[PDB]
Amino acid sequence: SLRECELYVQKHNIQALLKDSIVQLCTARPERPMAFLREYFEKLEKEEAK
Amino acid sequence: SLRECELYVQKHNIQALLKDSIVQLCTARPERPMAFLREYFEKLEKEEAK
Repeated sequence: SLRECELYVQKHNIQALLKDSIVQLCTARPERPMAFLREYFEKLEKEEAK
Repeated sequence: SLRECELYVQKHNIQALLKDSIVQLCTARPERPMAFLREYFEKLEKEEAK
């Protein structure tokens, strides 16, 4: 029952967020992961305009 | 080369963050996923003190 529900959050929903996520945690040096996610997309959101 | 680097961000690093993440996106109704992550852990962080 919980598997079919996860069919939406595959590589099309949280992927755009997890993509850069691991790219930063790959170094395994999260001085603060609890707050990292907060400032992670907070600043990444205002990435200027192409 | 990128696989060994992902050995750290398995179910022990971003899991605590993805755990409640899917629990909310499971409904597939993210009015704003880009900002959701920001307020997702921002408020979840101050979850009172056990």
